[PDB]
Amino acid sequence: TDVFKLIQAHEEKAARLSPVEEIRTVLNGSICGMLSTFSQKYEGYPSGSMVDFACDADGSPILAVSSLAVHTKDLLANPKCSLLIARDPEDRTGLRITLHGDAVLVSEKDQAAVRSAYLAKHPKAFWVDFGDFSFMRIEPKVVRYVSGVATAFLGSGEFSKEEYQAAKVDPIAQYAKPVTSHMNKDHEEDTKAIVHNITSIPVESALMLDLDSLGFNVKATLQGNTFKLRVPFPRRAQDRKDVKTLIVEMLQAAKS
Amino acid sequence: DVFKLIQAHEEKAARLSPVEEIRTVLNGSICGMLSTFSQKYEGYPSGSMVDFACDADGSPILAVSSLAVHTKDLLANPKCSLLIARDPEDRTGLRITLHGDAVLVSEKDQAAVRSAYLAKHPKAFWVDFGDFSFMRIEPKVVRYVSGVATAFLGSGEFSKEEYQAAKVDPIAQYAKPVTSHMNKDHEEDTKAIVHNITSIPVESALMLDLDSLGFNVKATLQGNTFKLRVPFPRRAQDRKDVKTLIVEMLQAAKS
Ligand code: HEM
Ligand code: HEM
Repeated sequence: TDVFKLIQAHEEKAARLSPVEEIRTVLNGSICGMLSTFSQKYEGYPSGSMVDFACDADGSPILAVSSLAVHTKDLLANPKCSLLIARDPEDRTGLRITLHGDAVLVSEKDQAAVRSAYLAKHPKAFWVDFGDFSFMRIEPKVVRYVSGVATAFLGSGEFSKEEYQAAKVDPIAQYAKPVTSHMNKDHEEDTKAIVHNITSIPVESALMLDLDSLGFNVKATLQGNTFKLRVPFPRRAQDRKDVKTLIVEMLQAAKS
Repeated sequence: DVFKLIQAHEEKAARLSPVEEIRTVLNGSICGMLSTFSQKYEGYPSGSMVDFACDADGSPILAVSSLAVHTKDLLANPKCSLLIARDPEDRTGLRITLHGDAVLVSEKDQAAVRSAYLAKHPKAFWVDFGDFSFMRIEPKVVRYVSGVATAFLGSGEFSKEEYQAAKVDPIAQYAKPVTSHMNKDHEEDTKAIVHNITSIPVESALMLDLDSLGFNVKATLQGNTFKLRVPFPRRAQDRKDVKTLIVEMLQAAKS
């Protein structure tokens, strides 16, 4: 009722990555998504499949495709495709990114950089060396996003190839998994106090979602309402240990 | 060798026919990935997440907002596909792709279609907003693939007529409550049944889904995870009969 307007005022103000930096960063941390192609076998229809991928240094998704797969034959007959990424694949209100582009076979000089980028995200994918597997790269044309579907907070927009490639991946997001886990399972009481302090909302619960150099996001519950809150750090975190120090300081501040 | 012992059991175990399995999984699914032709970016396909509900013929019903990108895609070109993953995070699971043509629902059909959708999305009050409409994807062809990166690889396709003629398994609707109550309160009962019927000593056995002929489990031995089909000694007739059959299979397991 009145808190849903208090949330809006906090969300509009809290420090966060710029839109293009957020999309570049979420894409770089994702490893799987839904590929849309033109169906080669069912002429006139599009087609979807689940694929693993890894962004190369430029942010271009790298795919390891079997010559036996339906989507591979699709891509060889028509390279124009799209890749749909969901930050939380079952969060109906999450960020959703669609990257449209053109699948191209990776050149021989690029095989080594591409193999390492892919294995960095899929360390047990020994099959990438099999003869029937090749690496393909989706060269972006446009990257579109939508977030907060079925909520008051809806954001959307698109970035050109040049805008997306020029953005830097946030160097702190890579530490997201260990920090959020250790905090959600052992210090969930600290998270709510910090959230309580900085948004003035008494939160029944608060689970850390993701993390970047400017702060972290949480899923919070009050009454029969669940919603997301941005928790900015008092200053930009410079490395992993710095993330830990900043949370301690923010906890200390709430005990005052 | 286990990976040959399990395979022999999987090849024999009673299970739904392929078309009945796909018809049943699709009818139990409520969300998926919609591929359309992009209206704004000519020549490219486009993807988005949608909620849906199958109507009685198995046709996915969508409630789409006129504000949404995929709606504008569908209004310019109704050809689309809907990708469903039975276990959305299992990379080796069954994956179903239904290709077809999205069509506006008639005024005579609004009420039946609205109820089929709300049966799967009971709190979706927004379907009554003015900018929302029901669309139905009329299937052309339904394709499936299962077991990517496993020994068990299955694939095939079904025409519209073949898919529509198949019946949804009437026992699968009870899968969620039955599997839950068994997984957290009687996982030891499940392990005895699986061991008895496959002779595999399993560290664990987790029920995944259920149908009138039996249920599937995720099982572990050593550092290996795999799926095993556990058929009933006979077809189950209703929910209580599912309970009745599981007791008997456990009783048999003591011996
Ligand atoms: C309680 C409030 C709201 C609810 C329950 C709600 C519900 C939904 C749902 C279910 C969809 C999915 C439509 C589809 O898949 O076709 C949607 C999409 C959308 N909504 Fe809302 N909505 C709410 C508030 C808002 C507000 C406040 C705005 C704008 C100020 C908005 C703008 C949009 C847009 C642009 C989309 C389309 C996104 C796309 O292209 O896929 N909504 N909403
Ligand atoms: C006789 C043995 C096998 C057969 C007949 C087979 C069959 C297939 C088929 C038909 C596909 C196409 C997927 C699609 O159409 O979307 C595929 C893809 C794939 N297979 Fe196999 N498979 C076998 C063994 C294996 C094994 C043992 C592994 C891993 C240990 C494996 C890993 C994969 C992967 C990762 C993909 C996905 C590649 C892509 O998405 O392009 N395969 N396989």
